[PDB]
Amino acid sequence: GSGGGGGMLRVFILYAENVHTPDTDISDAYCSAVFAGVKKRTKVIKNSVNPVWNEGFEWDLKGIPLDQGSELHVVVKDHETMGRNRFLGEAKVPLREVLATPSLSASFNAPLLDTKKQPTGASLVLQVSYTPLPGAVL
Repeated sequence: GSGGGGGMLRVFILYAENVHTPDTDISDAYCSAVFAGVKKRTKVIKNSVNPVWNEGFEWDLKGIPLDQGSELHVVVKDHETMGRNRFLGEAKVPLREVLATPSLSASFNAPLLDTKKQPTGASLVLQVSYTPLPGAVL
């Protein structure tokens, strides 16, 4: 919905896979995440002492209220604001869970399986946390 807001969205991918197919060239699966249409990433201009290509993605819920029907999309496709359509198992995080818990923070496991590459030990762990700026009970 829409109305009041004021929040800081925090997402930590902790380093995913299936980002690039070639070793020299690249692939269209760049480490980037998108909440409601805003796909952003980190510049990581400093030395790569970090194995994480994602670093983490933050959004502001200043004018956009963190909803029950809002979804987090990571790498899968260019971007997706509204799901609704039953996905097979793509990395589409249900933000409702963060609001459901008084912790306002949750972890999820969403690895990039080609199709039938279901997790058998390796899984991507993305965390979602909704930090209210004014401390509103949305």
